[PDB]
Amino acid sequence: TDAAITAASDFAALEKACAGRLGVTLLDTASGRRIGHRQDERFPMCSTFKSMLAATVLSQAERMPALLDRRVPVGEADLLSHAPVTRRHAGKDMTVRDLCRATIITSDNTAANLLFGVVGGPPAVTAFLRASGDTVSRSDRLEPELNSFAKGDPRDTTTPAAMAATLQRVVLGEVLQPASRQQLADWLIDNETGDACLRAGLGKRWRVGDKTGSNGEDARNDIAVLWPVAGGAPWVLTAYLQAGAISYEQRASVLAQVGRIADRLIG
Repeated sequence: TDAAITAASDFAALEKACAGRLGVTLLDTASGRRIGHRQDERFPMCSTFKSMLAATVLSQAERMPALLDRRVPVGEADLLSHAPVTRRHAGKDMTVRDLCRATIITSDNTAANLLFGVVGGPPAVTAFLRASGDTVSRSDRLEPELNSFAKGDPRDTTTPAAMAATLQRVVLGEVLQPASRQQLADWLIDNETGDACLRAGLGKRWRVGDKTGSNGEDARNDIAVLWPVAGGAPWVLTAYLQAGAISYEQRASVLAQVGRIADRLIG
């Protein structure tokens, strides 16, 4: 299986190599052209939604000058599996801004739920998405239930194409004010969880910002913005995978191969 993944020269070969269901959009932000693979099919966002939870906070803060500096309590009882930053702060509090950073760069689950409380929950994140021009991605539940996926149940799903368009509008476009979008881009550029995923297949010519996602069933995702270090137009790359027949580690290998194929498609 490892060899098949490595030998896959296109997205369909890669999906076949893992017997999975792969969704990809590679978007050229200069022309708007994109090269997809099941890009209009729904997949669970899992933690990839955290990029947009943080964007919702940033957007709200543009009209609320004290919001990012507000402190929210972290209690030992709210600690979830995978709460690496907030766990050190149990019994005290953290700023909203620091909860945003934690949830993006470590995928901290407790941080995400606290930010949902601050912003107005799944409806608020959905409203931000709709207002930005995304009528497809939708936030419905909190951690950990939002990671659940069933075909025909659109809760907490996106499509590779909708998410790619949204990353462009929000991380590179005018949905947020420049300082807000730059802060969000910086968090994505500082991500710590994606080193075995898209980043592992992308060459040094790219400065990469990304956000991973996964669930305990078969999903593993990674969405990224690629800025050319030498200057020029950025690209957006979304990758969603369901692949229950391979291991969690092999799922990352699939995402890395998505990166390798994409890097070849760009040049």
